[PDB]
Amino acid sequence: CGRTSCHLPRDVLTRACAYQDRRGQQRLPEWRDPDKYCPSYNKSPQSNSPVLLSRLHFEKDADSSERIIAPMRWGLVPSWFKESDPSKLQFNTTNCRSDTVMEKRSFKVPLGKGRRCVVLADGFYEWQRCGTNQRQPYFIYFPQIKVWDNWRLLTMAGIFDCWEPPEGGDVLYSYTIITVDSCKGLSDIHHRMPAILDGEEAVSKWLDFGEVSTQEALKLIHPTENITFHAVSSVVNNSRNNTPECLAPV
Amino acid sequence: CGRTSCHLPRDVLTRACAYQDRRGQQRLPEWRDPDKYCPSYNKSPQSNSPVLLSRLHFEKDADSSERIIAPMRWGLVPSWFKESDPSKLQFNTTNCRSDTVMEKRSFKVPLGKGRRCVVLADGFYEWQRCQGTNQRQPYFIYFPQKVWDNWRLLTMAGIFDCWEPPEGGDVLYSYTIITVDSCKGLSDIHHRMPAILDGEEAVSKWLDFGEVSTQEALKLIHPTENITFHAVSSVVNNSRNNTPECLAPV
DNA sequence: CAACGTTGTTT
DNA sequence: CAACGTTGTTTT
Repeated sequence: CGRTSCHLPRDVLTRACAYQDRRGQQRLPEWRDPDKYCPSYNKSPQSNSPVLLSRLHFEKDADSSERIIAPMRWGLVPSWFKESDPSKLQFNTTNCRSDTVMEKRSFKVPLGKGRRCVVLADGFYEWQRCGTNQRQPYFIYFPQIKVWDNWRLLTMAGIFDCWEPPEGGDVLYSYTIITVDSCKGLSDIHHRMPAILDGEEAVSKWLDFGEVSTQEALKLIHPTENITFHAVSSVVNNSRNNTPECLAPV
Repeated sequence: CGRTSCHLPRDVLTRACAYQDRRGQQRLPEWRDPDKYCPSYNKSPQSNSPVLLSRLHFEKDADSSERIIAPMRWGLVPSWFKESDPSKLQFNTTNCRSDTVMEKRSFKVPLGKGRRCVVLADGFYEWQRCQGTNQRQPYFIYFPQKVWDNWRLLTMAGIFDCWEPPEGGDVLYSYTIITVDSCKGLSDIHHRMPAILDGEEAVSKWLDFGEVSTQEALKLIHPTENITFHAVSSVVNNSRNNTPECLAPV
C-alpha cells in the first residue's frame, strides 16, 4: 500500500505489541531510537514507522525470538545506493511484489541476510478508481473482535536494508511492504493488498530469521480474507492532514 | 621447504620404497620416466624429484593402492597457465600452506581431482635466522634413523597438476610440498616445516584418492615431532654444489 | 545473492 | 579453467 495510519502514543503502541517469547513468557518489545517515532493518522513513504525485528540483528548471542521495535524509513534504500540523498533514489521501493521478491536485487539480498521486519499500522488506506478520475479512499484494518483501548494493530510483512551515507552519518534502516493480489473481500477496491501476517505464529516466524529460512518464511506471504474496511472522507488525500478525521467512517 | 637432498641411485631408492598393497602383499613401486631422475644432494625448485602417486592416475581399471614412482618438476604449474614457458609463472608454488589449501584455487582444483603425491627426499635443508647478523645457518633435517645402507626416506605430502604446453609437447607433471607450522623440535630453526607423512598408513592414505576423500586426506597434514637434524657447512648455500659435503655434519 | 568479470603464491 | 571477488531500477 501507499498510505497507513499509526497514531498511538509510544507507551500504548508498546503494550499493544505484547508477545510470547520461545519459552512462552509474555514480554513487550524493547525500543531502539524511540525519539524517531512520530505518531500520525496519515503516514506517507519517506516518513518513519515503527517495525518489529529480531533482537539477533543487534546482539550476536541473543534469543532470535526476542523482538525490537524501531522506527524505520518507509522506502527501502539498498546498501549499494551510491548517491548522498536517500530521497533521490531513481526507482520506487515503497512496495516489493511477493511474486518476484527473490529475483529483484534490491529485495533478494537483504531478504537473504534475514532482514525481515513486521511493519505496524492501525490500518492502511487504499483508493478505488471510481467515470470521473476522482478516487474514493478506504481505511482497511483487522476485524476488532474505547475502540483504541484494545485495538488490534495490523502486522504487514516487510524487508529492510542498511545504507551508510557515503559522506558519513548514522546507518539508515529503511523498509518496503511486500504486496500480494487483493483478496475477494477487497478485489473491487484495488488489485493489490499488503502481505498481512495474521496472528502471533505468522508474526513470530516472519521475524525469527535465526530459526525460519527464506523458503519457510515466504509460505506466510499470501492474500488474506481476515480484513474489514469503511470508506473515509477526502481529508486523508492531502498527506499534510494528521487528524482522527482521516480514518473516521462516512 | 626450499631445498632437499635426493641422491640415491634409482635401484636403491626403489628398494627403499617397498610397501604393502591393500591385500598386505609386499611390492616395489613401478617407475614412469625413470631417465628424468637425476640424483643430487642439492635439489632446488624447477628441478625434478621422484614422487609416489596412485597407479589409478594412469590406468582407469587399476587398484588405487598400487604405487607409481615418477620424477616430477618441483613448482606446481597450474593447468590454466596460458604462457609457453612454465618458468615465467608469476606465483610461487614451491609450497602450499596447509591452513588455506581449500581457499587457493591453484591447489584446491588439482587436490579435488585426487592429484595427491608423496615427495621423496633423503631430507630437507632449512636456514636459521641468527639475531644480530643476516648470515643464516643451514640444517639438514630428516627422519630419525655410513647409514645409506638402510636409510629411511622422508615422505612429504604434495599436490601435483598437469599442464599441456600450448604450443605442443609432453604433459608436464609438477608438484608443490604442503607446509605447516614448525614442531617444537624445529621452532628455533624456522616457523614452517613440510607436511611429513610419518609411516606406511599416512603415505597409503595420502596416495589412495580412490578410497580416501579430500576431507579424510587433509586430516593427515600436520606438524610432527618425529624429526632430527644437524647443522651443515655453507657448501649447500650455492645450489650448483652437488657433493656429499652438502649434508655432512659439522 | 545470482550474475558476471577477474585471477590464480610463499617465505 | 573455475573459484574467486564484485556488482546492483521498482511499483501501482
